[PDB]
Amino acid sequence: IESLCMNCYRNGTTRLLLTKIPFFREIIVSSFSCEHCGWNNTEIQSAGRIQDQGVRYTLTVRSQEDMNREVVKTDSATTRIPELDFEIPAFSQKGALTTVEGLISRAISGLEQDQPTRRAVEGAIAERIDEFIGKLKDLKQMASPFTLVIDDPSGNSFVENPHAPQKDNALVITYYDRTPQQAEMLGLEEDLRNEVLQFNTNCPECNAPAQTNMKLVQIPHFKEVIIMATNCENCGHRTNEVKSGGAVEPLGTRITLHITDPSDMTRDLLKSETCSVEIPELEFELGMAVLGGKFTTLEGLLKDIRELVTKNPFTLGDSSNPDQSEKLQEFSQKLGQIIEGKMKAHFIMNDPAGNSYLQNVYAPEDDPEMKVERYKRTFDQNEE
Ligand SMILES: [Zn+2]
Ligand SMILES: [Zn+2]
Repeated sequence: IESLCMNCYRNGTTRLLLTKIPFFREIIVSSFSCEHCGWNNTEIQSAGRIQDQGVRYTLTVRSQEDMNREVVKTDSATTRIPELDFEIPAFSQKGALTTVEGLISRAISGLEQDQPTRRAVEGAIAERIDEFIGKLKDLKQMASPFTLVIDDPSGNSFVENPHAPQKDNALVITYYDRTPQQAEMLGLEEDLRNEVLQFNTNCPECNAPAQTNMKLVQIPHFKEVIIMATNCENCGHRTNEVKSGGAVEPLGTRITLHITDPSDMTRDLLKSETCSVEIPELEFELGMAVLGGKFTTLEGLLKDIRELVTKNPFTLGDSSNPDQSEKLQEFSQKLGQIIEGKMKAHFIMNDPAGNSYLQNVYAPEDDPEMKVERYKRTFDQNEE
């Protein structure tokens, strides 16, 4: 973007850095620089996505000057030319910067480009389209004025006033309060969540410095947890552990997901160090401390499981060749099929401590294919 330098009055360069913020707002950073005199400046502006009021531009077109007017037309805007009973309804076209004449030329092209086909296969309809196209083309000869109406409930559409600071009598601009219909059509204060804050802290056994990574995880659809990942350099002590940070003493949780859709792959997923994972169709269960303490996705976990199991074969307790296991090859094939979306299976996460999460893509509503059972674990066979 070429912009005037206020320090030397040459043209320099403006870079625009845009940031989305919650609740239909945007920050625009305009960073100016001039290579010639070295001057530089930055302005930070905050903008709403939606204006307070809808806008309606009613332009009487009389001259080439009017035809040359720049037009910004948002996707939510309706366009009409009432003298031709013509309408481009909202959401027919994507947002665009054009001109008044450009608008009309694009409409002509939209009708005209397929007329060779239409004239061949639908003669009578094509004849009436040809007749309308001629009416649009006639507007460019400008023997009579016509009206262009652009009505946008978002308020973001724009029609240029080519008469500079002077008045623009040919263009009547009205503003209106949106109906609830208009508001809903547009998808109508702060979101200060901190989903993850991460820091190194002491070794929980040896008090060595900065040996444990601690992640405070505070997502909306799940209780606060702290993930601790140790890997000691001074003592060798290694552990991954998820702990509940809130008041609720967690019960056991058994989550059963029926995997029915490739979309299931992107479900978010925390597995704790006490969470067993089972895929009953594949006769497979993972140890509780395995491949977890990790915030991942279902696809991420399944691919990890595929690597662990099928890419690290061994034999313990017999003389069989670990690289020739029928059941391992069967497992690899079927897991691949689940990952690719070509096979349905149940995925069960069972955590007696309730420190594990699987995204419910229907939240806060129930997922028909996901069942969560809660239970109390009173007995530990390893000694409690
Ligand atoms: Zn300059
Ligand atoms: Zn240590």
